Amino acid sequence: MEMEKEFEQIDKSGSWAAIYQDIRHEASDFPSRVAKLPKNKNRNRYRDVSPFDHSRIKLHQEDNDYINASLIKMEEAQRSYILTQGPLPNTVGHFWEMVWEQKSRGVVMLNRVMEKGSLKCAQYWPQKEEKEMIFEDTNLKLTLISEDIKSYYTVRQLELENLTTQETREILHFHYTTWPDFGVPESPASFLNFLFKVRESGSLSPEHGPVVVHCSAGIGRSGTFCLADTCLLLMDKRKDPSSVDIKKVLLEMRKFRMGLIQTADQLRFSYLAVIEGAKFIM
Ligand SMILES: N#Cc1ccc(Cn2cccn2)cc1
Repeated sequence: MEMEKEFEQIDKSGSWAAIYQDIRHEASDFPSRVAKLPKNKNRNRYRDVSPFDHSRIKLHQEDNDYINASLIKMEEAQRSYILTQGPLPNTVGHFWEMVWEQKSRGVVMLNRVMEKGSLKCAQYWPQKEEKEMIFEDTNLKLTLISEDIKSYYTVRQLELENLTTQETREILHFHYTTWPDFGVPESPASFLNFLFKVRESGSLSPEHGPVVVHCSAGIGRSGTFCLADTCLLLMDKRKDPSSVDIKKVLLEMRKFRMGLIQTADQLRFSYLAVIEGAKFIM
């Protein structure tokens, strides 16, 4: 079926939970043996969220190459994304090592450091120009260059230096700051505006490594971001945009990382975002 009318048909029939459970039943199951080794217990935020072995990002280190991060490679859309968990106190150095080694231009953050009165990820970037951060385990230095605070999101320019080679790079930090503590946003308008700002920066383009995107677990909000981007790109590329099937795209992405889209409310919100976004594109 088309999307917008499939949408009204699920709303009128109140079957979002049943649609979402079908997706969960059909989703791929692949091994995640490296993630479950005992030496990696403090590298995982949640015991039930792990990268598959076949698509995990490897650090270029011979001691321990493990990080909770996956490469999502979308062949028809010609887009790649790295989805990862919010960094932990003992993985902030690994996180920036990955950004460096994978040649990423942008980092997309979809959570606040504290939500619901608890810490959802480490404070992994510097907050003042004159107070830079040094990650001694991976030999990197990170400096805040500039910051632009808007009503729904903040963009920061960062300088990452490889202290071993003295090479430097500019990284863009796109921080969506207004996703609610409970539920999903009422309108997709600010989320779509944010996605277009990431796109306009070049961070999603083939002349760079894959964008790094995260929330707390790296599957819920993060899944919504890449599902909406990929669906809109396919609607631009194909002769028949109404052939784009959001459930099929989601199942394809779940071949590369488990659990993408965590609730039926996130699924409905993803439909809403693609539907509204397709009107603005033209
Ligand atoms: N000055 C400067 C500078 C250098 C590099 C980058 C990003 N990049 C990753 C791999 C090659 N380039 C961004 C700014």
